Amino acid sequence: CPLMVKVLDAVRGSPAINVAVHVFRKAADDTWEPFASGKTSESGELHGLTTEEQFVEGIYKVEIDTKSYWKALGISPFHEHAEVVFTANDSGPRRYTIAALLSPYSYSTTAVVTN
Amino acid sequence: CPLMVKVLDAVRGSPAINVAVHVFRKAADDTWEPFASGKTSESGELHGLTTEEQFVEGIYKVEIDTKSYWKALGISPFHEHAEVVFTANDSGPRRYTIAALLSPYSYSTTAVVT
Amino acid sequence: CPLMVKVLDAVRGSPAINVAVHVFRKAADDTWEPFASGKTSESGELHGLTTEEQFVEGIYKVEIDTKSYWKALGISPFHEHAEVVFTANDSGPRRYTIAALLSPYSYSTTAVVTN
Amino acid sequence: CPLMVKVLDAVRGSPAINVAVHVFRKAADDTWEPFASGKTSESGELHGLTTEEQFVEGIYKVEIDTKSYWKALGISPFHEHAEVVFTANDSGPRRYTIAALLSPYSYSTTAVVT
Ligand SMILES: Oc1ccc(/C=C/c2cc(O)cc(O)c2)cc1
Repeated sequence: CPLMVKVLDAVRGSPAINVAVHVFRKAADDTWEPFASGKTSESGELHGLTTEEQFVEGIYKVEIDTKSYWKALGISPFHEHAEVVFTANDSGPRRYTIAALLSPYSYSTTAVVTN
Repeated sequence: CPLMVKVLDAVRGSPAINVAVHVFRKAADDTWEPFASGKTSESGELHGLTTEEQFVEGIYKVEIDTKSYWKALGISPFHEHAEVVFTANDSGPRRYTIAALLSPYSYSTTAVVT
Repeated sequence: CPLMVKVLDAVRGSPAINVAVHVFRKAADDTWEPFASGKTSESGELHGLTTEEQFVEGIYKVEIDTKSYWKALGISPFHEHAEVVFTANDSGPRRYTIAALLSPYSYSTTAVVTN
Repeated sequence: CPLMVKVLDAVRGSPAINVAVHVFRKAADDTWEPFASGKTSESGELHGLTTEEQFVEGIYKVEIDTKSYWKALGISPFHEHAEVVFTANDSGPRRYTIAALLSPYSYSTTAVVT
C-alpha cells in the first residue's frame, strides 16, 4: 500500500465517503494516462490503489471528484474537482498518504511521505 | 494600522461579515486584559484596532467569535471560537494581518507579517 | 478512546512527533482545570488521553504546543500555540478526533466526530 | 478586475512574491487553451489578468507554479504546482478572488466571490 488517499469533510466534521478518486500517470508524450481509480470508504479512505511493483517513478495526478460530492449534499461547490500533482519515487520507493480537507469553496491538501 | 484581521467563509465563498473579534494582551500577572475589539466589515476585515504607539511588544490573543457567526446561518459549529495567540516582537517596521478561513468543523489561520 | 489528537507537519510532509498536548476542562467558576496531557507518538497521534467515563459533557480546550515543536527544528514560529475549544458530549457520548496541520505561520485544524 | 489571484507563504508569513500564474480556459474540444498569465507582485497579488468582456462563462484553470517558488528558497516541495479548476458562472455581478496559502508539502486554496 504505497499510495493512500484520505478525504475529510470540513462542513459535517466527518470523513468524505464515496468520493470518486482518479489517479493518472504522465506518459512519455506528456499525456495523462489512467493509472488507478476508486471511491473512498466509510472512513473516508481509499486503499489498494496500486502495488510497489506498479508504482514506479513518475509524475502522478490524484484527481478528487469534489463537485459530485457536494452536489449530492445539496451544496453548489466552487471547484470542478481537486487535483494533486506530484513526482513520486524519484529517489526510491516511498509510501504516500494524500489527505484532502474539503469545504464548498475551499480545500486543503497535504502529503505525508514515509520510507 | 499595525494589526488587521481578515475573516473568510469557506462555505459560502465570501468574506465573513459582522464577526465579533476581541483582542487581549497578556498582563504581568499572566492574565488576559481586554485590548481592543470590533466586528468585521462587509469585506470581512477589521481595521483600526490599535495604533503603533499602543501596540507594544507582548503576547496577544485574537479571539474570533466563530460560533455566533455560524449560528446566525443556521449551522451548528464545532468550535466555541477561534483563537490566535502570538508574540508581537517589534523588530523593525511590521504590520500584522491575521487571516482566518472558517468552516463549521474547521478553521485555518495564517499570519502575514510585512 | 473518545478523544484522539492527530498532528501533521506541512513543512516536512510528516507526522508532528513529540508535540506536547494539554487538555483542559472548563470548571464551574469559568476556570480551565487540567484534564489530561501527553505527547504525540511517531505517527503524530496521541491516544489514551481519557475514558468514556471521565469524558463528561463540558467545554474542553485542547492546547497544542506548536512553538516548542518549531523551535526544535530551528524555525521561529508565529503562534505561541494552537488551541481548539469545543463543547463535548452535550447530546450524548461522541468520539472526537482533533487534527491539526502545522506550518510556521499557519495552522489548520479540523474535527471528526463519530458515534 | 473580474479575476484576482492572491498567494501567501505559510512558512515565512509573507506574501508569495514573483510566483508564476497561468490561467487556461477549456475549449470546445476539451483542451486547455492559454487565457492569461503573470507573476504575483510584492503584495503576493496578481491583478489585470482579464476584463469583464473577455472573461466569459466557461471552465477555467488557474495554475500556480509553486515548485519554482520553493526551489528558489532552497526547499524541495512536494507538488509540481497547485491547480484551481472552476466554472465561472456569470450570474449577476461577480468578482473572483482565488487565494492560495502555500507550504512545502501542503497548500490550501479558497475562493472569495463578491
Ligand atoms: O487543512 C488540513 C489538511 C489535511 C488534514 C489531514 C488530516 C489527517 C488525519 C488523520 O488521522 C490521518 C490522515 O492521513 C490525515 C487536516 C487539515
